[PDB]
Amino acid sequence: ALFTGIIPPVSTIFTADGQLDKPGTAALIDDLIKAGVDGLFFLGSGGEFSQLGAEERKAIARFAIDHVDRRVPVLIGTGGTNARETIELSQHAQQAGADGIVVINPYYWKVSEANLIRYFEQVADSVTLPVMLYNFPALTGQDLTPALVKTLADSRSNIIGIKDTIDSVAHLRSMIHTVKGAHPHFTVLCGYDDHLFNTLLLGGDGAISASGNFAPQVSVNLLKAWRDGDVAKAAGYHQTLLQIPQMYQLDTPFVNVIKEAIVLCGRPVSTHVLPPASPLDEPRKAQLKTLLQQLKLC
Amino acid sequence: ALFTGIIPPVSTIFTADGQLDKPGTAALIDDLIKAGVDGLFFLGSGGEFSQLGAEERKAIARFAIDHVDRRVPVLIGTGGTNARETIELSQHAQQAGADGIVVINPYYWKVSEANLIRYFEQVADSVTLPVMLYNFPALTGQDLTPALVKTLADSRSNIIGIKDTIDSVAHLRSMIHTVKGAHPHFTVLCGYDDHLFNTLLLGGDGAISASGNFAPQVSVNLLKAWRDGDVAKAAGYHQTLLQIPQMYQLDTPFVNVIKEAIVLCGRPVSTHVLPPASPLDEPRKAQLKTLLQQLKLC
Amino acid sequence: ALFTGIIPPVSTIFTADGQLDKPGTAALIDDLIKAGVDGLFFLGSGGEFSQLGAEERKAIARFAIDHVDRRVPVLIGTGGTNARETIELSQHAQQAGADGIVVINPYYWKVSEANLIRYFEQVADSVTLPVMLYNFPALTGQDLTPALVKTLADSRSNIIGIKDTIDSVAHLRSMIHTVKGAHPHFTVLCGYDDHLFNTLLLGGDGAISASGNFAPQVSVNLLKAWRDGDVAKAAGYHQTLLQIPQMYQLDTPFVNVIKEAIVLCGRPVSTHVLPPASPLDEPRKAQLKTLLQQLKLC
Amino acid sequence: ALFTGIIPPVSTIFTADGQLDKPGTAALIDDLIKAGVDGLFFLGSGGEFSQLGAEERKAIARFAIDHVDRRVPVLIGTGGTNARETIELSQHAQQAGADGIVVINPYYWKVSEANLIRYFEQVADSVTLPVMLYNFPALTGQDLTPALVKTLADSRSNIIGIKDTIDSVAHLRSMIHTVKGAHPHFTVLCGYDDHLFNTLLLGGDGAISASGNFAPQVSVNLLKAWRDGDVAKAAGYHQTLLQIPQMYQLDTPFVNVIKEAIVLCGRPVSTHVLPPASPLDEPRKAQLKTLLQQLKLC
Repeated sequence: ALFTGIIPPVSTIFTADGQLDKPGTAALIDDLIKAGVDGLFFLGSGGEFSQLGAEERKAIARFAIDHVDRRVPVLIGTGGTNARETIELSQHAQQAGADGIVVINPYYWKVSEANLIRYFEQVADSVTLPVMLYNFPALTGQDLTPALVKTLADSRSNIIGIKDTIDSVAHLRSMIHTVKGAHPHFTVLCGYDDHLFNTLLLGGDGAISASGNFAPQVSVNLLKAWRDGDVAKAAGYHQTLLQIPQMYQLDTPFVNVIKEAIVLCGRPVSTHVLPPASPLDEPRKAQLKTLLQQLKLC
Repeated sequence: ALFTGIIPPVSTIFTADGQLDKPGTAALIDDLIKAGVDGLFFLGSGGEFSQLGAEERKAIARFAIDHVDRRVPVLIGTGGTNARETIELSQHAQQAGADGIVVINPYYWKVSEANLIRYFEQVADSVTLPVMLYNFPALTGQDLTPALVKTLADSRSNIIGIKDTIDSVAHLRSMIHTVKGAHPHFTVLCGYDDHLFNTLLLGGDGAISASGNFAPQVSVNLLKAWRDGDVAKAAGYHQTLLQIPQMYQLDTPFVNVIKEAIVLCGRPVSTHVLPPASPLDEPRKAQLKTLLQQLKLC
Repeated sequence: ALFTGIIPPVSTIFTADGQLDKPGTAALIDDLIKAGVDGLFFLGSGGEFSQLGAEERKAIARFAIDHVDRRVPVLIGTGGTNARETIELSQHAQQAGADGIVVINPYYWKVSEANLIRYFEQVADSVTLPVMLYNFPALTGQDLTPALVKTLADSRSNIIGIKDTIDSVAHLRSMIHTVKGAHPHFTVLCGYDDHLFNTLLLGGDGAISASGNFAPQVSVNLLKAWRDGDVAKAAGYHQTLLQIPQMYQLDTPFVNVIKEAIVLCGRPVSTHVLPPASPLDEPRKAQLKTLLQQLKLC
Repeated sequence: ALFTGIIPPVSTIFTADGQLDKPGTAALIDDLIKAGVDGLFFLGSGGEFSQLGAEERKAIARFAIDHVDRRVPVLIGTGGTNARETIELSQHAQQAGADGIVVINPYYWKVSEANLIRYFEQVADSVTLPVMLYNFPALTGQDLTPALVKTLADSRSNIIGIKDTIDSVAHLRSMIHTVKGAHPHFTVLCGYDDHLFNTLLLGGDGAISASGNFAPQVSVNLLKAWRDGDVAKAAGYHQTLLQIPQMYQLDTPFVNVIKEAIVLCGRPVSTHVLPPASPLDEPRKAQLKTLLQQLKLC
């Protein structure tokens, strides 16, 4: 089973003119590795993959992979709407030394099933890396159903997991039963902080979630506690993760909220975000603060 | 805080010709009281309130109240689309000795907000009983938003709780913060089994959920365990409740599934259901069995 | 082909104390028959069927049928959530002398396909009257798909039409091709005023729509014009019907709006409506007026 | 009033190796200009804008503008998910000699209203060209509401119109009343073929729709007929446009369908499409054929 445990969708730190902030992004990466995370996921939703051009994503992936220097497994998110671009980026990910790619379904056209299976097969056939599907229906307008994920895992041996980004116990549970029942080492990670504990208890594999950026100790210690069999301690950490997603309500996109939380939790990085995200206002920054304080995270 | 803890939406046992089965529905009630539940909810969704005429619901409520004989608090579900009928049934609930009513938003027309607030105020003003709101958007097509529930609790002192029926941690959490933050003794119960533990850990009040019919020990012991501070034991029970809602996938309406589960778990009652529900087929009955067995419930 | 042409969903006139207003409802009926409509539909959505108890609907149907006295075909809307009640009401419609029933899909539980087909078959088998399906997905949360309507017409020879209530050319066109291609004399009526002309031009059969209450001349003359081959004149009337549905935005439910429009267009009836509908306020009454005036309808 | 009448979203012809087909795309353009259209819209949805990288869209826009050589007004679709890319592409559109841009709302993140207004203002401020909004909620997951389109037209003098892509008379009518009532020369075009006639009769301005590629005579003649006051002739053409959108059901994306229809209607171009669209199969190609034949278009 590949890419299990706590794997944060790392934020891409930018300068004020919108270029990659190498020192900042590097410090972030080093904090998270130091925190004990089980991998790193660059150019996810929170990574602002969809506000970036192709060449920029290449640059960011290459840098990110380099700085990690194989200390933990790296995942590059290579998806989008342009299928050829997905292949290009996916192969580049491979050449640049990534351990795997994370591919979302195309999100402008909601593609026929035949075409969706065709698309995921083509991108899977373009690399020899393990490939993680990415479901996020709230944003895509098209759900990767458990049945269809099972069709994809049945078709290609390199389709070996999924980040399931949905506030739904039923989708997580059904994903686990349908897909892991057919493919026991196929990996199921939830996309939201408040579903980690549940995902574990359902027979799933972990979380890729935003709180990994500014508070990875909480998810890392939950996982460690669960693995040591100490469920009580694990549910205690869970109690914090249940509360954390209130902050994501402060803006849309909440990519700015995450960065501001990194700062407030002790890592001073530029919080610049790419449009059409925008700087979080001081009132809401302050409201974010009281929240992090309330939960004993700063 | 009224109507906290484990309060099952009790199944209405029917004869083959569709009349109330007094011996069966009585035995069911007695099992649940014996199991240690904290109240009983008749004529909920699972109670088949919406396949029943007015006079039948009256008869069922009266019988149900009488059999309970004040051993636990009783809630009568009195809602529907016909507002006058809701008042009638709500007052009758009162005369018949109910401890409270449970009122869903009208579910054919999606009511303007002005009318929805007006409707709930008029029903609340028709009784001196405590009143529970009932959110179930999947079926109603209109969500009782935390903000709006807070407007209702602000308006009427007898609107003192909610059964929130949705597979969503965000709605439960937002419901607790918005409404309980403004009204600390306002009751928040979840409508699904897999959300009980989470509901508790979020500062909510319990569950009204189907598994209370055929497996109330699980929810009752979870609650007891959590109240005694033993979180580990409580999460263990939670592990079973995470799995239970698979069975509700076997039919729609799954009212039949619940009854069949009552039987399989040791209480031999007629499983007749009112159309347009229908008898569960033997294959799926058998699939329900293996599931209950897998989970150590029969 | 049964129930073609202009068939209004007639408003049920109530007194200020909420009783059937026999003089008013009778005058309304007589105006419409005099306007040249092709039938009458009582206890539709606009008829307030879902705010009424069973016995009241019987009383209203019986009265309505009796007053019409076979001058035009009468349709009784007998649907709801309670299947047994649907049969009861449907048979009563028959005994009372109705020419057909109009049956919507159950709208609380969104019923499995197997159960939905089973339900419509059972109701169709309970009478010898022609049966009109009623699709209104915005309110039901479950669409009667063309394919499924074709399965129902294929199963029962007395399922002979549909009122399709949806703002969509695609659903209307798809309904016509799938169902009428298989069953040429199967009737397709649209539920909205602005789709009548289109429904005709697509090879459909007419309209059941609210404007038939207060402005049936417009739809009746459109139909007449189209039947005489004078498309220009028919599109002229269409121009008015395109504008009319603005008024339905004034309240929800807009059953009040329709009644107020009946008055303003020259028929002085009580505009009382059953909760949770409410009296339209004077401002909006006035806005309704300017609208009817600007369109040359009062 | 800018960009009124029939303005096709032109297909981008690609070679078999996926490069811009200059001869084919040029012949297409010349057929449409010859057909009497009122403008041309490159890199729309049908233009495959979202399967293309930035540099390719520039190349296509430049070529398209140059070939048109000011014979009709040209619109370049410059939108997407990357805001900076939208500005870049928008300015380039300007330098390259475009008469206007067409900008859709960002369609991955569904952006807060504040950020959406901010985004459209920023892209509008990056050019001096007239700017056409593009609503397509089925694909975007976020509707450009009439109210909001009115807030945008109120804010920026160069936001002067909209292509409204939705199967809904209400949205079109509400768009016209809200926005044109405030801004009489603000242009409202519908995105679907079957809504053109209605859009005209509602006081709107025309259509940008796929049938303009392979059958522009129909829309052009409808417009001409309506403008000459001959409504009958105009509704006749409308009858064909009502039927045409059946073909778009043959695939998703239906970009392939449109190209195949161009061929079948007499213009032999490469029908290659960019993934994740794929070649239409022969059966469906043949079904497309019978359809075009049925309607007297080949």
